[PDB]
Formats: sequence, C-alpha cells, structure tokens
Amino acid sequence: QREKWSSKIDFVLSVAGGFVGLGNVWRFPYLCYKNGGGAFLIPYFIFLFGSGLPVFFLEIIIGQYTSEGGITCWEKICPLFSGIGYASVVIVSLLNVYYIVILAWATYYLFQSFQKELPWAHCNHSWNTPHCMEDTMRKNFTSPVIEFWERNVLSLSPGIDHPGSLKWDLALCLLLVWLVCFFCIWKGVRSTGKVVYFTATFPFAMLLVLLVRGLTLPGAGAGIKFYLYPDITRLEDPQVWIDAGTQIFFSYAICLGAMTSLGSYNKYKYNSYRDCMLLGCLNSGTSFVSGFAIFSILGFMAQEQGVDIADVAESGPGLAFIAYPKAVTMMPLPTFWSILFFIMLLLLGLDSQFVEVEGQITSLVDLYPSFLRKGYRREIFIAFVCSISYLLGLTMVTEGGMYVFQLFDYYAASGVCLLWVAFFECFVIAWIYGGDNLYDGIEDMIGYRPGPWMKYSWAVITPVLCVGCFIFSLVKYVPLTYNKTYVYPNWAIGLGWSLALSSMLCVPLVIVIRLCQTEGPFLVRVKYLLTPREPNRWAVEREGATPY
Ligand SMILES: [Cl-]
Ligand code: NA
Repeated sequence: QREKWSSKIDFVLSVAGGFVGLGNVWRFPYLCYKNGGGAFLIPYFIFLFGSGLPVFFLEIIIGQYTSEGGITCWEKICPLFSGIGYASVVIVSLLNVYYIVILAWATYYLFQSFQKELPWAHCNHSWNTPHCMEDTMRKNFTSPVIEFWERNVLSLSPGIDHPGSLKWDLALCLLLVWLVCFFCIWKGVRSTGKVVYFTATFPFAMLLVLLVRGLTLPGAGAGIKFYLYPDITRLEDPQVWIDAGTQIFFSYAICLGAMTSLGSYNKYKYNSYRDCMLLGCLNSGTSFVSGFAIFSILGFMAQEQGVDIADVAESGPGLAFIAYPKAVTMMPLPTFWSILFFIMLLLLGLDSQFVEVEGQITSLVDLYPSFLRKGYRREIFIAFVCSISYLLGLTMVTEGGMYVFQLFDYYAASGVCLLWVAFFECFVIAWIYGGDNLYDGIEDMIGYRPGPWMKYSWAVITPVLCVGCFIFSLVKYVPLTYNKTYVYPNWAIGLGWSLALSSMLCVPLVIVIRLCQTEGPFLVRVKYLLTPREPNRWAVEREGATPY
C-alpha cells in the first residue's frame, strides 16, 4: 500500500530538497578547510564516482524494486543482514539530534540581523575581549566576527568537561525550530505549488550573489589557489580520505534509510538512473561552487588581516558562520543580505530536517504498525520523538556544548560508522544477493541494461575503499581535536566511539538474533536466512513485473 509520487517532478523536487543544504554550504567548506583545501578534493572525487553515486543509485533502485522502506527492503533482499536497516535508523536518529542544532545558531543570527548595524562588525560590544581589533586596522589580535561567534553565539567554555550553564537564547531558538519541524511533520505542511519555486530558485540565487561577491573581493586569487591546488603530502594520512568519503556519504544522505524510503514511492517502471545521475551531478556542482565562494572570502580575509589563509577562521563547524557573515558586511546594505542569507540557510536546513525526520518516523511506524499507527497514536509518537530529540540536543546548547556537537559531527552519522554501512550495503548486494540478478531487475525496471560501472563499484571499488579507509584510520590513529588546539579527554573519545558503535553494532547483533530464532543445523539456518523472500512480489502484479 505504498503511496505513489503522483507527478514525476514531485519526487525530483523532494529528493533535491532532501539531499542539499547544510551538507553543501556548511559541512563541505569546513571539512575542506580543515584538511588543507586542495588535497581534500582528490579523495572527494574518488569517493564521488567509485562510491557515493553508485551507492545512492543502489539505494534508490532497492527502494523502487522492493517497494519497501529502510528496514523491510533488507528483509526482502537478505533477511540475515536486516540489521543494516536498523543501523541506518540509529544513524538518522543521531543526525536528528545534532543536524538541527546548526539551524538554532542560524536562527540566533537571524535574530541578530534585525538591528541597524550587524553585531559582527566592530570591536565595541560588551562581549569583545581587549584583544579585539577591526580587520581594516589589523595591518594576538582577534577578528570581531570570530569573537562574536565564539563569545556571543556560543560563549565557548575551556573544555567539554566544563558544561557551564545552559544558554537560554539558543535553547529558545532550538525549541522554536523543533516546534516548526513538529508542526510541519504533523500537519503535513510542505512546499507545494509556486512556493516550491521560492524553495528551489532562492537557495541557488543567493549563493550566486555570494559567488559574485567572493570572486570580486580583492585577494580572492590566493583563496581560490588554496582551494584548488592540492598538497600531495597531505594525502598520506587517512584523515583526509575518511573525511572526504564521509562527506560524500553525508551530502547524498545515503546509509541512512531516507533514500530507500524516498525511492520506495517511485513507480516500478521509472527510469531513475538518469535522474539519480543528474541529481548527483547537481549536488556535486553545488558543493564545488559554494567552495569557491567560501575560499575566496577566506582569501580576502587573509589578505586584509595579514595572517595565513589556514589561520583566518575556525577549522571546525563554525567556518560558515565566520566567512559568510564577513562577506555580508562587504555588500551594500549588509542587513538585508544577512537576512536573506540566513533565511536561505534556515530554509535548506529545515527542508533537510523535514525529509530526515519524516523518513525516520515512517520507518519507525512501518517497523511495528500495530498499536502505533492508529491516527492520534502517530501524532503522539511524533511529539515524543521531537521532544526526545530536543532534550538530547539541549546538551549542545550549553556554553561547553560546541565540543559535544563536534563529537556528534565526527562519530554520530559520520566516520567509520558510515563506512560500516556502505560496505555492508554493497557486499550483500554484490556478493550475496548477486550483482547480475540486480542488473536484471534494473533492466526490467528502467528498460535498458546499465553499464558495468555500478556492478564493478558495488563488487570491488566501494568495499575496497571502505575497508582500506577503515584499516588505515585504525592503524594510523589521530585523536579528534577541536580547532586544531583542544584535546578531548579519554571519556569524550569513549563517548564518541560508543555513539559510533550504537549504529555499528546493529548489524552483528541482528545476525545473532536471526540465527538464534531459526531452528536446525547452522548451515541450514544460514542458507535459509540468505534466501531473498520475493523481492519484487509487491510490484509483480502492480506493473506486470517479471518475478525474481
Ligand atoms: Cl558535498
Ligand atoms: Na534542502
């Protein structure tokens, strides 16, 4: 009883809104800046064609073929490896804990954009240290934008073990954003009709304005050269490779179960290969273009301040809140452009959060529809999920919560855990289920036989990349650091590893549970649990599909 997407363009708009946003405008520039700039692009493209796009198309095709969500699809494909879907759910849950927190910051910035002069312009406020000097007079000192970010918005603490006191303004902003998300999920309100145009054209318009500004700012050539020219010796450490791979996985929202759910509503006879390739190219181009503006702004800041490009802003989640607000003040009438930019960022983040939360709730209600999907029960479950997520995200709202966010940025919904899922999604498909059988299914669905690119990416390239990155990250281990200076304690790293393992351990525990449930000799149990249970039976009669 899976609902169709009705209009073809509706699915394209929904996925485009889902898989673009803070991952392209916020996470990508900060990860590129943290990893030296140009050297980050070489793995990024390697994980872009070898994996990422093949994995995204694999998830979409699995959703369209099984006509099931993020959990039942693996039940139909390979019952033994069903826990992968569960793992995906856990991952998305962790994302909903922290991915919305960024919006709160943006909301705060929006509330700071309704005054005559932007607060991040001069060193004369009450939160400015004596070492605050205007960048025009900088010819050690700290930029007013950085001080506003890390002393007014955040009020950063000396460490994660110093939570301080909860910030009521950021807590109220997060509560308002969560209320907006809850109302959107409950009432079903979403971009419909002409609004979708403003939902689609506006985010790509304002960025273009930034592309006009950053390019024309003096000293942007140095920033562009830093962003494009790679450092060879920077590729010898696994950090850049794993960051690029996880950024590729994060931007495409794969290994979360949302893409499979979105592809489930697609019609069985629908050429989703071309659409998936076009959307992936659009997402990659958006990230690449936004990087140009970000690094041109950073180069201008480096030229005006006289410090090196690698030491102009925060090498962390707050890079987008130090660079773009700086470029806003350069444009005439900075208040209007700041309001527009933060509205665009809030819209992108809200669309991504809507898609992810709705997918998670759909997966949860589909897992056990009994006593959960009865009308008001679904509303109560949505309210409970939103309240639990807000209470969990309140830990990153305190003065010393930024460090916590970094952990959720590094281990939760990112890092080796994604490499844990992307491998197991491929190995089951490529070797257990069979690459040729899935190719026959795709030929039956889209109408033409695909090339060997997807088969060779599922069979070899993606598993090899995932296992190599995991092994090299373990062998050459470097503890997580915040802004290249702060060193997390042992317990913080243990908490981050526990957050990663909460999703990584779903796959092996479900295997043991399935083996214990089945009765008989071990070989018979494994053979029974490795047999797909009619993957296309849902659409066998709906579209006259060929049985598996
Ligand atoms: Cl990206
Ligand atoms: Na979006």
